[PDB]
Amino acid sequence: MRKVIIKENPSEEEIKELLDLAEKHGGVVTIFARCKVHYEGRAKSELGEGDRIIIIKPDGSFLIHQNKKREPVNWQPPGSKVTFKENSMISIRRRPYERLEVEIIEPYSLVVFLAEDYEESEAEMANLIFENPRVIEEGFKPIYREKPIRHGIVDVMGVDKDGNIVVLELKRRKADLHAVSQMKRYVDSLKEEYGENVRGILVAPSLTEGAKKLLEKEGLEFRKLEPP
Amino acid sequence: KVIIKENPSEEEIKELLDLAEKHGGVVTIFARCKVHYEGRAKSELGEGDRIIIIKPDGSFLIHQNKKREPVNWQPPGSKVTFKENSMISIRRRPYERLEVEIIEPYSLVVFLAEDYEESEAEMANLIFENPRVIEEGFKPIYREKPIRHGIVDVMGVDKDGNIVVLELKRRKADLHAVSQMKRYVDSLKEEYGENVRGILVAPSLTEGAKKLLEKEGLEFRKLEPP
Repeated sequence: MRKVIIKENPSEEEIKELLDLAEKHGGVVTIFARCKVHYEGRAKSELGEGDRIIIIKPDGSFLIHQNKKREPVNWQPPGSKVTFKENSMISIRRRPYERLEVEIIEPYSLVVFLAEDYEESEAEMANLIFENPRVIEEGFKPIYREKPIRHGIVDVMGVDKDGNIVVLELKRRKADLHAVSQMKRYVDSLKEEYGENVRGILVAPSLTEGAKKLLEKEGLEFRKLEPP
Repeated sequence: KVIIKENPSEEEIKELLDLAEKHGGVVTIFARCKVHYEGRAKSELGEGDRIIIIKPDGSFLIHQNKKREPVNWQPPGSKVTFKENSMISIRRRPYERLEVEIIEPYSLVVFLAEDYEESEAEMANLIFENPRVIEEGFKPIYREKPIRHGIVDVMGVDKDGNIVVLELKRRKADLHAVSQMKRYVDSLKEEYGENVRGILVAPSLTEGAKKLLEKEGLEFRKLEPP
């Protein structure tokens, strides 16, 4: 048991074990199953047998996806209670009454995913650069912030001494390989637009060895700056 | 219908995505990752455990472990790409880029799922028009009637003033239909006493259905949708 537990086919014995396992440890259940769906809320509907993906989150979020759109086909908010008996039901009797049932026909697989909660400025660095472009370079003119480009968005964009377009990518932590690749994409996009004379300067307090490497390798520059 | 790799390398993921594109399956990745978005504005989410769903029509969804809505999503018709990150770009006239930079892929699942291809209201119409198809002196009163623990197709009152629950199915009535009706009947029995009848209205029913009905004190009535 690490972060993913799978049963490449479960029986009813298994599912109940796995749901409880998930409730116990606060994991996410994802079932792939041929099934049908029955809903009772404001009105009463069903969907016939078909292949669906069903996601049950620790806080009671319940989602039913079939294989086509962005939206789930049916869903239920945090705070809905989960129950099993050959069907998974999520009922919110939280003052409307609502019942969403997945009658499992054929459970292809169930996956428990013991996922950690996700716990939640560069605008101020930009302020510094506009205030005193000299932190970047002598005679650098910053022009745009969050500038839409053909293939992306550039933190600060300006023009240097020689009239070359200068792209700035601002990070506030150690700049990684990803940062450099991100900036590269912006530079290349603009190179396809204004010619070979576009500079990419990565502005951060420091950077990885890999970052420094790919920069040199790529003809791009670094500039040291602390979020004040 | 399900292919799993309980840990994939980059070699694997590319095989699996292509496998999925080829056969038109759904990819579901469980991964520690981070997310970078560029659309109207530019955002990121730090490292965390997320579920990523990639549908054959380009639907792209990123869920973390807490709300109903995905944390980031992309509509049908967005194009998918892999290089240590999965990207979905819609340059479909706004430009939008959603990137999952995979830190640690816990598992990837391909699910080769069939398209889903899509009345009892008319049966109800028949019943209100001529209650006699149910019974002599049956009065149908409500349609899609909200009840304490559910919704009743048709609800009425019989000759003797008993509450009558109708469950209408248009196909062979199964065990599930009977159980469904039972729930409604029981709910109402806890409300109005023991004198509530449950009549399953369908063109026919399983042996199991006929059984559980008899076993349960519930009735059947034969009726064909138009």
